[PDB]
This record gives sequence, C-alpha cells and structure tokens, in this order.
Amino acid sequence: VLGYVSDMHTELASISQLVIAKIETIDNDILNKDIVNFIMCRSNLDNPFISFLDTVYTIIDQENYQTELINSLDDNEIIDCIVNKFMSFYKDNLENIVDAIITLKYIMNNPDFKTTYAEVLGSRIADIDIKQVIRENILQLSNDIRERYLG
Repeated sequence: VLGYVSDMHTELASISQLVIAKIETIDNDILNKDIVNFIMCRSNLDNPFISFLDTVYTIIDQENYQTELINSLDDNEIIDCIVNKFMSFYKDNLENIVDAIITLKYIMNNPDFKTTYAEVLGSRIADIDIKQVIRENILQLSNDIRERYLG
C-alpha cells in the first residue's frame, strides 16, 4: 500500500474529510477534467476526490475480474451501460455517481471501446456539476463503504 500510512479504514475516513475540506477550492471545470482523466487512466492524486475514487477502486480490487466481464459484453450492452450510468451525473445519489465513474473506467480499459467512446465521454463529462452531491453525501458514502468492504 504505497502512498498509504495506516489501514484502509483510516484512509477512507481521512480522504473523505479532505474532500469536504477542499471541495470548494476546486473549480468545477478542473474537477470534471480530473474525472475524465481518472476514467482514461491518468490519476491526478492531487485532487482529493480523485484520491478518493482511486482508493475506492483499489478497495473494490476488482480490476482483473471486471475486465473479463466487460470483454464478454456486446456493443448493445455497452451502449446501454454507458447511457444508464451517465444519468447518475445529473441526479442526487453519490454512490451511483462513483459507480458510474468506476464503471466507465473499466469500460475504457478495453481498447476497442476506448477508441469508439472516449471522445464523447470526455465531451459530456465536461458539462456536469456534481459538487453539491459530493458535499451532501461524501461522508456517509465513505462510512457505508468502510462498513461494506472493510468491517
């Protein structure tokens, strides 16, 4: 656990406090560009929301299993997944937004789907505004994830 001091319980608690502490200092456009980069596999761990997403990704430690799962979906299932998930960015449920982001990341780990969909995802993520859903729910979400995955 490079770049982690204590356990993941402590880590997810601490990073969730940093998120709420720093969220207003981060311009929406920058936040959204960082999100796109996390999905396209260039983390800017400087952004606490990204460090949060990164840590969550690792905890879910499901990358090999998820690659096989995605590799075996057809194009309709992928389009369906992209479109459904994306609406989370317009709604009020933070778990669903984090989920969307991670799921898009797994889809873009497949080079055929990254080629086809990377540009449209980048363009549309640029128009979202999720700061309120983050402020309102990050602490609770962090608690639920610790209780689910790390108990």
